[PDB]
Amino acid sequence: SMFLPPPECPVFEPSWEEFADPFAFIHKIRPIAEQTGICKVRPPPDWQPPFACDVDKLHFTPRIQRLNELEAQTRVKARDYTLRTFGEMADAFKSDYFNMPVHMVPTELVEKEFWRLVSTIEEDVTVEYGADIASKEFGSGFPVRDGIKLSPEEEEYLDSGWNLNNMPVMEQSVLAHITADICGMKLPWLYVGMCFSSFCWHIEDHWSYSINYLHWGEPKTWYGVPGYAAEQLENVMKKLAPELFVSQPDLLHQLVTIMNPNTLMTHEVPVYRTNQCAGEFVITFPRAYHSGFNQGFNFAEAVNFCTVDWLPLGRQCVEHYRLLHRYCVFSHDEMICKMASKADVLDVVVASTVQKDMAIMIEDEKALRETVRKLGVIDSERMDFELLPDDERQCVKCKTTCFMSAISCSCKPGLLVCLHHVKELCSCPPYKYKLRYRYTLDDLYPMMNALKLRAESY
Ligand SMILES: O=c1[nH]cnc2c(-n3cc(CCN4CCC(c5cccc(Cl)c5)CC4)cn3)nccc12
Ligand SMILES: O=c1[nH]cnc2c(-n3cc(CCN4CCC(c5cccc(Cl)c5)CC4)cn3)nccc12
Ligand SMILES: [Mn+2]
Ligand SMILES: [Mn+2]
Ligand SMILES: [Mn+2]
Ligand SMILES: [Zn+2]
Ligand SMILES: [Zn+2]
Repeated sequence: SMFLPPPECPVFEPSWEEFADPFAFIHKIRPIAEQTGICKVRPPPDWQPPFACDVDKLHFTPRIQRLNELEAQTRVKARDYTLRTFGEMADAFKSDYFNMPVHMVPTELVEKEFWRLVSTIEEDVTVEYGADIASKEFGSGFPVRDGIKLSPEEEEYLDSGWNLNNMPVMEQSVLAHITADICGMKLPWLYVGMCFSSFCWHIEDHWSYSINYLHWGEPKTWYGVPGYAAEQLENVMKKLAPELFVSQPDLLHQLVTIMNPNTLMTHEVPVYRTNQCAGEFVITFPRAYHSGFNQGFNFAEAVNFCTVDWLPLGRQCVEHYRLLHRYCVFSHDEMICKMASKADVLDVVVASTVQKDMAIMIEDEKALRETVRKLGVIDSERMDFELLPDDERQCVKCKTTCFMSAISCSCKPGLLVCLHHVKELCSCPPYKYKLRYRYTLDDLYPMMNALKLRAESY
């Protein structure tokens, strides 16, 4: 067995003034951190949120994990455990595996042992992970307002930007304005780990950022790849594991896997590592691949978020989903138009950035409408796309969530195609088709002008 650890990722130690605004600090570290994919943030010494819970009243059913490299795994995904009974099982496993007290096992050893065990055929080691536990039922690790009584120690951490319940609903997040209950992007998720439990190589939905906090326990080991090397990583994984790249029926059937970072390093892909300890944050940047495993019994909380910097990458992602025939979590254009309709109450920096993305959207929509008119589609009718459930407004060909416009025919009731796939609906001549649209070009230009007036306000 031979493992050459990847170089360390950047570690930041902000002052109270720097820490005060999470969004201003993330923008400042961005030129360094986006070159490594992941980064670590150590909060000021005196920032210590209170973690308190009853281990007997907290229940969950965990996922069973087979530890095999390049073996296909489902992204979404056995008995019931309390936080106490899971902890007893987790501690007994680690101490019996090494024949040592749980806290005396070196981190370098657990790391090299993890990579040996995933590559050995004759080893059939299985573990359990309390993964993707919803904060709605289980409750957040951070303080939340309840009508229970909270203590002054919990009061100071209720309104903090670093309390992961607040981060998505702040005015600097663009996901905050989305009316639809997406669930898996504005709400925090909880992770109860044990030795060797792991997360496979992946990127976030819509190429969003992520922020992870380790509340307590043994460290979490991470591997990260910068956003610029994403397609380079994917090509390496297509040659060595082609079975993972096949077309899937929906979002629930996403195929992911465990792969040694030294294999990526050999193929000239940049990889960085970190050991995240209790009380530390890890931030993942847009389109940054990441994977990892737990050193022992621990408790973590995580959430996705989108800044103004992300907006052009978000549009590029939806275009990439269309080429791959992959489902969207939400409509990017619907989010843009929702913010434009609330221009008078938006943050000035936000209004300025939304205005620039909207200008691109309008020019692309104008070109697409001219092309479908030249194909012989003459009839048209306005349609309120936001009222339809998502599974009722997807392109038959590319599976994109339609908002701005779509094509329908009376011969196929309920079916739709996006303006890129007009020839994929039916065998009828295009004069039988109808163009369904949310807004005319005349409705769109004053919406963008409202954003300009708000952005020019000083
Ligand atoms: O398309 C590209 N876009 C951007 N960069 C490209 C690139 N290079 C990137 C670098 C930076 C390497 N450097 C290594 C150390 C690291 C660091 C670690 C830990 C702490 C700190 Cl403070 C910093 C910070 C990134 C050098 N070249 N090579 C090829 C292609 C691209
Ligand atoms: O320590 C880690 N442990 C585990 N995972 C990590 C991870 N990521 C995990 C995800 C997936 C998040 N998932 C999205 C879908 C959502 C859902 C909604 C509605 C129905 C269902 Cl069934 C599921 C449930 C949460 C993305 N990253 N990134 C980093 C670290 C870790
Ligand atoms: Mn094995
Ligand atoms: Mn992730
Ligand atoms: Mn468009
Ligand atoms: Zn389409
Ligand atoms: Zn038809």
